[PDB]
Amino acid sequence: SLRPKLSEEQQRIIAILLDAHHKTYDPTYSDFCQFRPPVRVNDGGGSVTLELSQLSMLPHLADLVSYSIQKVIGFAKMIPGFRDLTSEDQIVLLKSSAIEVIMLRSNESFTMDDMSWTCGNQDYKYRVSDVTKAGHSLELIEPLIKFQVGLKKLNLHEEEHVLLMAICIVSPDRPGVQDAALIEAIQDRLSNTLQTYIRCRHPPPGSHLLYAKMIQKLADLRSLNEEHSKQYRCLSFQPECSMKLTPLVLEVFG
Ligand SMILES: C=C1/C(=C\C=C2/CCC[C@]3(C)[C@@H]([C@H](C)c4ccc(C(C)(C)O)o4)CC[C@@H]23)C[C@@H](O)C[C@@H]1O
Repeated sequence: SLRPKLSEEQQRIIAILLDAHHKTYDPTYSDFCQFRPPVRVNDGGGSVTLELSQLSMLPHLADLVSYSIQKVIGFAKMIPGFRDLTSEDQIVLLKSSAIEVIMLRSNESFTMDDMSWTCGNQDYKYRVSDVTKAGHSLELIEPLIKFQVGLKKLNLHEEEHVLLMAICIVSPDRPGVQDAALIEAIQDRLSNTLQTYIRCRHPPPGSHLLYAKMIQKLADLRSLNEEHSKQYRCLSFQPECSMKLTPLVLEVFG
């Protein structure tokens, strides 16, 4: 069972992606006080009527997601080969993957301590009850939490985490892509880097079938993407919803 060494180029790709992530993911969440403030209405009963009437957490979470899409755009532009694509394909890939990369990158704030995304004091701790206060339902939230725990338990090296985000973005099977072959060539270069990295740098037993497990998470993300889109559609029917979102969020999901 051969373990070819990482090529000079593969090492450079990993370094570039690590740098890109470090430049676009602030692990202190220090910008979050700039978003519209979180508001949490009394909704212990999980009333859909109340949740939609108030959408109390939506301005804050929409601002968080919008900010994150901006960061993902920056990250993607640093992926080796991404700028070889036409502008048209670049935008198709970004719009189609945005929610998935947000779900992946959020794993860094997710904690199994209490099953929350913890981004600071209580104000910026996001629980399932906060997501329902933004107008989403359990059909999305429950599998989202299951996804976060499963990803956590893979214990990815940061190298593997950034590669997975890059592979997710540069996917040739997204609707509307023009040069699928070029996209696939870029993705293959990243996939080969990841497979090679795992085999020579990830110790047992966590390395066992790890590449296959990571590829399965990409398939899981497709499912969550589809469910999020259905739910965003519903959310959009609420009068005055657009003011609680942002122009970038409206474009990406509308
Ligand atoms: C973003 C990041 C973070 C959390 C992501 C969360 C927690 C709150 C609920 C969110 C935002 C989920 C929620 C279902 C969601 C995603 C997009 C939307 C809207 C409200 C736009 O429909 O709602 C998806 C990702 C979830 C915090 C930090 O890790 C940065 C990361 O980019």
